[PDB]
Amino acid sequence: ERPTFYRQELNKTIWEVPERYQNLSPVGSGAYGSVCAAFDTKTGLRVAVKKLSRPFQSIIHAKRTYRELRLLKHMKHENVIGLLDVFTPARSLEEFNDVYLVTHLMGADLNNIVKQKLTDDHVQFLIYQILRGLKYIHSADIIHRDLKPSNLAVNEDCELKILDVATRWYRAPEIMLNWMHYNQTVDIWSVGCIMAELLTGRTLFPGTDHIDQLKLILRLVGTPGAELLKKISSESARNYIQSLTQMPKMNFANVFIGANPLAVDLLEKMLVLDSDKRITAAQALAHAYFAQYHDPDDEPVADPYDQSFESRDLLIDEWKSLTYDEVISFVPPPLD
Ligand SMILES: Nc1ccc2c(NCCc3ccccc3)nc(-c3ccccc3)nc2c1
Ligand SMILES: Nc1ccc2c(NCCc3ccccc3)nc(-c3ccccc3)nc2c1
Repeated sequence: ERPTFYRQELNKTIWEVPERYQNLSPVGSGAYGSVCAAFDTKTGLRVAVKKLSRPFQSIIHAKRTYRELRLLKHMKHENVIGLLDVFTPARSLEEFNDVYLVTHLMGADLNNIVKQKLTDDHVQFLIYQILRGLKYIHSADIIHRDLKPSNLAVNEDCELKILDVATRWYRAPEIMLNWMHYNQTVDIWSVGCIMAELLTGRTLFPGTDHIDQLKLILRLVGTPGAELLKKISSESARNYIQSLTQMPKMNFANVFIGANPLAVDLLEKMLVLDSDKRITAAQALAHAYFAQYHDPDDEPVADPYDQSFESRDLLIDEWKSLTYDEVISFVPPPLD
């Protein structure tokens, strides 16, 4: 049962979509693709339809498209963005050019509430959901790597989704230092930064560049111990650190003053410089700060995610075809 498509131009771009999606309203664009709000006549839900910009321009782009399609197809959890549909107007591989992704429409992102400073209880729920999302994603051996308020969608219900304001502000220091072997807890660092911003109303580490980013972080967290330097493989990294003016750790209680002690303690456990000691998503969920939300029965892990393709050097048409297969094999999620 192949659907019937109709065309239309919105802001310099042709959209060919299945009749099922109606009233396409442009709501944004970037170099990755553009998005319209739509009414899905099949489910009666408001959706976002994304049209990938230039999906198969180069090997880099084609391998990006396939990766985006693969991640979205895998995500099946209430606190992570998922895929209601994916389609193409093409009737065969040979004419396959365009990729459209469909997803629930979301009310606003986390800035559209940040810019205002939330009550403690809202902070609990918001950060709860992010961690609950993170546990899932991390369980699948996937790292977000770019968590920040603009990548978090929030309803008027305060229901939060992790989606696919400078990035650098929320980057774990070991990414700033260019470490190749960072773990999942780079996301926990970002959660820490986002959490601190919801409590105080202010960006914790609003650095002008990477050097400055490091200066501000170290001002709160202190210069590394014996034990941390003991574990840096990189000679220049190691000497930069020693090079710098030894900052002592701040007492977080003296920084986020007025904030909930249980909040200050989770921040302590999230914003540790040494990512080996940093609290994990699973562990953070069981922290008492989320006493009123935590439920180990209702914090599911994910199916394993096959990442073997990342190591594959293939041709554009090959990525193109693999993508084509992922388009075809999509099974829509079971309805409301
Ligand atoms: N970091 C972001 C920021 C904004 C985005 C955006 N914006 C449209 C409004 C919307 C916001 C939140 C949820 C749905 C819609 N749409 C999409 C998207 C759409 C369809 C398929 C895959 C991805 N991703 C976004 C990722
Ligand atoms: N077990 C670990 C644990 C943490 C690590 C870490 N994280 C802190 C980075 C940092 C510390 C102090 C000030 C700014 C940033 N960085 C590095 C590292 C960095 C660069 C090149 C090679 C390796 N290795 C780590 C090995």
